[PDB]
Amino acid sequence: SQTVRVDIEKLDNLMDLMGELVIARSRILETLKKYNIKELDESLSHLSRITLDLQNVVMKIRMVPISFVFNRFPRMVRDLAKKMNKEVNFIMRGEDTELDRTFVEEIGEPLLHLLRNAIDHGIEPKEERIAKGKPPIGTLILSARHEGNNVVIEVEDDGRGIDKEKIIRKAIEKGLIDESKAATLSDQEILNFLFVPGFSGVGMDVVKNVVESLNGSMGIESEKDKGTKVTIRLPLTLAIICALLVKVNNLVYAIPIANIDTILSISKEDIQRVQDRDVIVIRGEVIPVYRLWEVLQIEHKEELEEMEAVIVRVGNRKYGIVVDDLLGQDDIVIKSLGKVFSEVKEFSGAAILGDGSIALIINVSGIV
Amino acid sequence: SQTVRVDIEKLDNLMDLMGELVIARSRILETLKKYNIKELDESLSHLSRITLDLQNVVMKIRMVPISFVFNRFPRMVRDLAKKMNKEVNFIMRGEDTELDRTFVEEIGEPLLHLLRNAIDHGIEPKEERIAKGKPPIGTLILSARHEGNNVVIEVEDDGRGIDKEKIIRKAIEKGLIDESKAATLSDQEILNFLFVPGFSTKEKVSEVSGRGVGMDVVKNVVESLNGSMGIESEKDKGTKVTIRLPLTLAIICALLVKVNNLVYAIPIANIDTILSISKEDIQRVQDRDVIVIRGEVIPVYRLWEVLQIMEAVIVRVGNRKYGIVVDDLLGQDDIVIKSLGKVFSEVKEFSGAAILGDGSIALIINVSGI
Ligand SMILES: [Hg+2]
Ligand SMILES: [Hg+2]
Repeated sequence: SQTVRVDIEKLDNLMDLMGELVIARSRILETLKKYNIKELDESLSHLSRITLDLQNVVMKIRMVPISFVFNRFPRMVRDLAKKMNKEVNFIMRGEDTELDRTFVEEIGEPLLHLLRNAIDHGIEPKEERIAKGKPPIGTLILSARHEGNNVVIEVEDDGRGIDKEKIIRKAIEKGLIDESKAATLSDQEILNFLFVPGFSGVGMDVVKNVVESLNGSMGIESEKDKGTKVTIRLPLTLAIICALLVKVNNLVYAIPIANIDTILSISKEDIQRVQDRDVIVIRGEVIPVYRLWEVLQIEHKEELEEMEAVIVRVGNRKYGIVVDDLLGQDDIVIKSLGKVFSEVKEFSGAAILGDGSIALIINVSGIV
Repeated sequence: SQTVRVDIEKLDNLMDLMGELVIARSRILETLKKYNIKELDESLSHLSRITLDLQNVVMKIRMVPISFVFNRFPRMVRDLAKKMNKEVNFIMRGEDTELDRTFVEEIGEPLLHLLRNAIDHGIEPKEERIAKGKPPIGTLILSARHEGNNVVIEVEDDGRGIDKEKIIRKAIEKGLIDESKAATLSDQEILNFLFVPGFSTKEKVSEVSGRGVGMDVVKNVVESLNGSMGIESEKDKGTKVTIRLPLTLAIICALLVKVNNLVYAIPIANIDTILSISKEDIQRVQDRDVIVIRGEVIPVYRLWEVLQIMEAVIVRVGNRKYGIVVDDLLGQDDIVIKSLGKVFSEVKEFSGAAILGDGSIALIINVSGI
């Protein structure tokens, strides 16, 4: 039995292609469910059979059980526990959950930081433990599982929580928070502060950096004196999302339909500048407009008296993206270029359109 | 980001699956065209683009530069030039041309034969060259390139080439032709007498050491890879032998037949008719077994007898029209031919094998080899 040296790029093409295939299949299947010709069904079923089996084989080439990374943790946790004179009940779940070989080497250290973090500022000393009337032995859980097109990983504990007020008063000092906008902030955007470089040595920002370079996402959930639950979501296979194709200076960009609110057709008189940015008011609501070409360091090419503004949506605050044209909707395959786009504020990645072409994905959050 | 070592067992599934996808695409398109469907043209065009792109990257992976086999030739040619007391100007081109890994191991020996052949009986001794007014030093070119889903390897001469009249003369003595009559067939047609086993030397395939390999054997190897061989020569000008090798999958329609519970495939291209028959219809004349169809006495062979342990698959090879007896037919099927090399090379009965939808191996029968 032999093996062959295969370039990592080739395995990436296979991945993209498979994702493309998933979409092609699905579409041809949907555009002809009405016809009820037995000969046709049997051909469709064959296509799907081969398509599904093809995806399987690519997965086998790329997948690996998360055991690889998980296995070394109990001992490390056992030892981190000794140094900090505190006993902990460590529990791992779904160690057999499979993920991309690429992830094993990289997710290892970020996961350790979360476990260590839990053992320091999570689980409290036996003194506090008893004062709050919580069990003497603390609980630390590392979970792994599949959900949709994501390899989900969570680290849970019954520590001291986070105390959101600690973050508010601490954030009011340096930059961002004023004070009256803090009392109007969502509960997740305070736990999100935890990622800003100036807070809380390694931090917590560096962990999210890694998970993002892998095209994954990180989340925090905590309750004062109850515990903390940090979630990491990793792509299982490539991500397929519906997007709005937009044209600017003849180039095509994609805006995730998920973030889109409604599309306007604003004019020049319709714009009014207030200090640093331009804005439009819609039903008494102030929405800051941004010309995509100004954001991408590009040039003007005939200012159309009637412009089109894709009004986007961030958690609680919304904006507007003025573009040249609106090509239409499209199901697209997001490429594994995490390392590449994680450094760019303007884009969140590159996608593969049905066309067969590549379009950058406008990163709405990075344009505020 | 370097590389990753993948099991060939998985990479082989990709080869088989990609075959099925192509076939699965044509199947669906055909059935669509039958019942007349039109709205599915864009999504279908995408599928085909993807299908095509998948095939390429899947092939590309197994590929490697021909420079793997080419690089060892200069020294070998320099050495073969020494033994024959003759200097040669050897030139290689397109060493960077890629082809399937399978071919590297197999194409090596066949190409050495052509090089040696050229250096030996092709380029004349220096005295002769100055007498014919050709540059004293002989030239030999070994080149490769891509010419539309094929790797074209060429070995070219400056030598004496070969005289068509000298071969016709021998083709006369032993069977092949008339004193002149049939000889009026195109120059290319008359060069293939070099691909006949009995030509040039003696026959044992094991007997290479002490006599030679034989031009016919080179053709067989390149064909077992599903390639094609061609020759071109001009008296006292030179010789150019071309070898073509497929860059993609070869899909042919074949008749699946069963013998002793094993499945064999007979290329539909040959079969002219299929009819059910019984033991009593097989009349044994000389040593041969035959059947009578509308009064035509037709030669017949029991497949389990040709190999080693009823339906009559009448085929047509050139002039020959004979039948192949089997236990039962398992209908038609589009199959993908797989590369092996020195495997089915010596076996005349087979021209290779194909993989079936269910994952079972199906030996493809060589009609002309019976
Ligand atoms: Hg869509
Ligand atoms: Hg067929």
